[PDB]
Amino acid sequence: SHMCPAVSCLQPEGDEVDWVQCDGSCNQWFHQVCVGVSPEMAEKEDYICVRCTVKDAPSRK
Ligand SMILES: [Zn+2]
Ligand SMILES: [Zn+2]
Repeated sequence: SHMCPAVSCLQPEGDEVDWVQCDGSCNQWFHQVCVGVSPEMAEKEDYICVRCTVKDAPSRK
């Protein structure tokens, strides 16, 4: 169950639903249901998880 590093890990039949790769700074694959990806962001394939946002290192912190 380490192939998807997510606390709120919604597990279907396994290879049932559609996934998404959070590139950002982790590149870990999550099911859309697992991390609740809105179909707009999922269409854009653009889902940056909390770790990637908080370890993005902005121009002001
Ligand atoms: Zn999961
Ligand atoms: Zn990420």
